[PDB]
Order: sequence, then structure tokens, then C-alpha cells
Amino acid sequence: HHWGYGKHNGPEHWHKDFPIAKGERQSPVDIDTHTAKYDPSLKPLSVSYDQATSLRILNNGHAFNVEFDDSQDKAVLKGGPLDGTYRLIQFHFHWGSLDGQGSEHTVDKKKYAAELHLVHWNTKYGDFGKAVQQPDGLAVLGIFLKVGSAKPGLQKVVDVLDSIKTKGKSADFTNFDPRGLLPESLDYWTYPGSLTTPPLLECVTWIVLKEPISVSSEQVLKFRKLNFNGEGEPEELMVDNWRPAQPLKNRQIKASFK
Ligand SMILES: CN(CCOc1ccc(C[C@H]2SC(=O)NC2=O)cc1)c1ccccn1
Ligand SMILES: [Zn+2]
Repeated sequence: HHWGYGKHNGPEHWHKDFPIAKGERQSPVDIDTHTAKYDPSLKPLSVSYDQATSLRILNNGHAFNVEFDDSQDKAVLKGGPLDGTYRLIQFHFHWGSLDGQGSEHTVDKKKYAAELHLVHWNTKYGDFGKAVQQPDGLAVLGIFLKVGSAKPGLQKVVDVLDSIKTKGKSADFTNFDPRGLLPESLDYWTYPGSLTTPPLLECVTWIVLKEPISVSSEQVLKFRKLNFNGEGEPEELMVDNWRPAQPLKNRQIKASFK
């Protein structure tokens, strides 16, 4: 009886195994656009993905992860609210059963169809496992997806999903350029939070882009054909793999833009 997104093991149950689920800096949150404060001291975000080396795509039973070589400073996030250098380790998405839900963060209570998370770790902690034990260990760049025109740069991801349908399947996934998943603007909101799955560690500086990317209905329909289950188990469609908004508590969301 392990955690997941069902009636019996979903977010409302996670606190039993992971009491930090009720902590002081949990994610995601609703972004109240009128109460976020413009912070003119926030720097532009530096996204340096020119040298990114993708390796593999994995269905881990909760999402699919596109994994990168993080053994050198090749794909790094710097600037914005961050001190020092954060290495890209993986990206994944959260999405819904319906276009009207799927994002983890919300904007004035609006749910997007999906949310992309580019996960980066602070190089001053040496490895990802050490970084998650630190309050400034990770930087996650969150990007909303809305359904409209196709995202050309997403299609290579969409087309490999047939090969990783079930939990524990992986495939080669080299030479994927994550710059093709970014919107035009790097305007962002930022706040201190957590991993949005168990172990729910309070180690993340969240950077959520204001501008969504557009993906087509066909692209997100292919996400929804993935399975939570392993091969030869009853089919459970991988849909609604999002944690809902958590209490903001004693936090301020800052805007990089007026
Ligand atoms: C290091 N580790 C393994 C898991 O740590 C995680 C890091 C990120 C994620 C993905 C989350 S965070 C986000 O933005 N969206 C997600 O889905 C999940 C687990 C540990 C460390 C201690 C105990 C157990 N495992
Ligand atoms: Zn995530």
C-alpha cells in the first residue's frame, strides 16, 4: 500500500507516511497574482541549456522523467532569486484526465492542463541526494501548459511515450534540447517550497514562469495513454498525477515583473 494519486493512496493520505506533508513550506501553492509582490531586486533568470546532454526517459509509475547527464556543469540555472549554480538533472510533467485540470501550481485558482518541472540541484552540495537535505538544495523551474497550438519541441517526447507505457520501462533519449520547451518570456514568480511528491522535502526554491507554453490536444492525449501500473498488471491510466495547492502559511510569493 504505497503512495500514489488514487482515492486510497493519494495526496490526502501522504501525511501518514510523510508527516512533513503538513509542514510550513509545502508545494504546490495557488499564486494570487494581485498579492504577489514585484521585487525589483530580483535578477533575470539565466537558463544555460546549450550544452544539455539528455540520456534516457523513464516511466517511474508516477510520471515520466527525461534524465540528463549532471556529472558536469552542462545545463545550468542561475540568477533570478538563486545564489550560485544549479545543474539540470531531469524534467517531467504533471497532467490531468481533462484539459481543465493537471497543473500543481494554480494562478488565481486557475488550473492549467499540465505543468512541466525542470529539476535542478545546487552544485555546492555535490550530489542530488545531499542537495534535497538542504533548504536551498533544489531549484525547480515550473512552466504551465495550455491546450491550443502544438509545441514543436515537445513532439520528440510525445513520440517515445509508446515505448515506456508502463512503470519501470525506460528508453534511450539522447540529443533532446530542452530549450524547445521554454516560452518566449522568462518573467517569473518565486517562493520557497517543497518537493510535490513524497518525500515532500522542504528543499526547493520554486521559479514559476508567467507565460504558459501551448501544446496541442493530441500531444496531451498521448500523455494520458501512459500507465501507472507495470506490464501485465490491470491498466490504470497515468492521469491526475498532480498534488493540489497547499496552504501558503508564512510565505510571500515574489514577482520578477510588474
Ligand atoms: C533523493 N531521494 C529520491 C527522491 O527525491 C525526489 C526528488 C524529486 C522528485 C520529483 C518531485 S519534486 C517536483 O517538483 N515534482 C515531483 O514530482 C521526487 C523525489 C530521496 C531522498 C530522501 C528520501 C527519499 N528519497
Ligand atoms: Zn513535478
